[PDB]
Formats: sequence, structure tokens, C-alpha cells
Amino acid sequence: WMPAYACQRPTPLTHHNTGLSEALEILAEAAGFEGSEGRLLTFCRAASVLKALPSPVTTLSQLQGLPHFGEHSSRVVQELLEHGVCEEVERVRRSERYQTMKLFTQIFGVGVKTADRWYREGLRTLDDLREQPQKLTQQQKAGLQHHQDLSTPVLRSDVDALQQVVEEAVGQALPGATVTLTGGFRRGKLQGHDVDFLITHPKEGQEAGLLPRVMCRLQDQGLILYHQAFERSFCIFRLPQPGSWKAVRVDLVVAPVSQFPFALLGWTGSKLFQRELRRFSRKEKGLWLNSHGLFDPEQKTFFQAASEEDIFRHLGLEYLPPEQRNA
DNA sequence: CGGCCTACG
DNA sequence: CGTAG
DNA sequence: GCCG
Ligand SMILES: [Mg+2]
Ligand SMILES: [Mg+2]
Ligand code: NA
Repeated sequence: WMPAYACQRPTPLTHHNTGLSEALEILAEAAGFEGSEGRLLTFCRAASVLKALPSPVTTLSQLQGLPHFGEHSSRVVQELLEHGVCEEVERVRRSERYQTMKLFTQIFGVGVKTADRWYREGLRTLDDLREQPQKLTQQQKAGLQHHQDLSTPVLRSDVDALQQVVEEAVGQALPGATVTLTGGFRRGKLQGHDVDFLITHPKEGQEAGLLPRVMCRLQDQGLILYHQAFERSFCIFRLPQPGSWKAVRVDLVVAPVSQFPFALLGWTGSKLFQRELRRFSRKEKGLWLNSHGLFDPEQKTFFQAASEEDIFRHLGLEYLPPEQRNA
């Protein structure tokens, strides 16, 4: 009754097992900080199964038969049901390793590998890193300077204002080009830690060379606090605030219109949903999916899609709107 | 046991 | 190495 | 860590 892949079931943004899923996600995150991608995936998948359930789990019984619940994830749930806390989860939460790896990986320009090296070198705080600025790339310097602003969520109000400024630059760069809001906001989130836009043009090929032209125009308007032929730009933008402004992460992506459904699908997420969807495509259907297309490796052909609905149909999956992709 | 998404900057 | 979802 |  519960399918094994997250792309086979609706997953709403809000649900009935919030505390249980949050605890499993702490363990998933900690597994990632240790380089255990397999354990991260299992804990993420188990958390996502709980998000997809129609009511709260109240008894351990109710996990029997659910995919991705074995001895470890079931024991976590059991401890939470019986005591309101799970000792393993709380030990992770308060550990110096978890807290520092979380802080460091939050920095734009710092991943697990860099964070882990710094941790092993004895660094623990953002001010530790600031004192050693020759250890830092230009990207990391920007991430560190702007870390406080980037730690505060963006509201949907802010997003609409940003979209209008991006649309103005895009229209000068290439009249007729369009801007679509993707990422978590397209899935219905009311807040988020960045904003994602997908840009195309209805005439195939006109979008070639577009992103540099857009970036130059936004920089000329004084809106770009940090960036840098290309088709994805990971920026920090100046967002107006009453009497001042704040830094916001914005991603801009260009795709040809032939690829737009695939890029829209990919950039709308969630991250787990897209990993599960690509895994399903390859392992169950023998087709290879990315943000550019869907390849049949036996006929050596690409599926044409005119819509996300087309892609779900190609893959034999019932359509899920973005609001049900919150795996 | 092997496998765990698949790209671009 | 970083980034994305 | 779990699935197949
Ligand atoms: Mg986003
Ligand atoms: Mg983003
Ligand atoms: Na980071």
C-alpha cells in the first residue's frame, strides 16, 4: 500500500508525522557528514515515507510493512513513541562534530569535504575561519561575509519582488524570454533559503548565450553582491528591506525550450524526489533521466516532452503536481 | 552481495 | 573542489 | 541502512 520509491506517492509539504521525520532527518544529515551516502539515503527515505502517510504513527505496529523501516529506523521511532526523545538523535544533536559540520557546510562555498578538513585541523567557529582568510576561496569569503543574512529565510513576498527585477533584466537581454519560479517556492513553501528561476525563450536556439547577458545587466543595476559561456549562475543578490536591504541566494538557470520540461522538473525538486525519480527511471524503466532529457539507451533516442505531464507518462507514473513532490 | 542521481561552474 | 534540485 |  506504500510504494517503495518517493516518486510513486504524493508527499505534501505539511503532514502528520513531523517530529518523527525530523528525527530521522537528523540521522540522515549526520550520516552525510561522515561520508555515508547509503545510510543518508535510507534515513531520508524512511523520513519521507512518514511524510506520505495519511495520519500520525501512534504505535510501532504501524511501521510493519512500510518500506525503508528496518531495525534501526524502527527503534528510533519506538523511542520517540515511548519517551518523546531518541537518545541517539539527542547525542548527535549536542555533539561537537555534528554542530560544527552543520555550521561549516551551511557556508556557501563549503561542502562536507572542506568542512571535515577544517574540523580535523581544529577549527570550530565562523570567527576561527575569518582569522585565517588565506585558507578561503573567493566564493567562501563571500559565503562567510554574507552568512548571517543567508541564514535568515526568504519570504514569498520577497520572491515576487525579485522575480520582477529578474524579468526586467531578462527582457532587455532577450525580448520574449520568460522567467519561471522553481525550487521550493514552486512546491508551495512560504519561506526558503534561496530563490530559483528558470529562463527560456519560445524560439529554440534563441536562448544561446543568454545567461551572461542577464548577469551583466543585473550587475549593472547594482543588484549582484556576488557571482562567477554558462547556463547556471549561483548568485547572492541585494534584496530591498525597509530602509535597508539583505543578501539573498538566487540561482538562475537557462534551458532551451525543448528541454524546459526536464529542467523545470529537475529544478522543482525536492532533492530526494529527483534522486528517487532518476533511480526509478533507470532501475525500473531502463531510461536515463537528467535535467536536459530522458534517454533510451537501447534505441539511442531522447524522449520529446512538451510538459512535465509528458515525462510522468513516459515513465509510467501517475502525475504529481509540484505541491506533492515534497519528499 | 551491489547499489544508492546526475548533472554544471 | 564547489554548486543544484 | 535498507532493498532486491
Ligand atoms: Mg531553492
Ligand atoms: Mg537554489
Ligand atoms: Na555549503
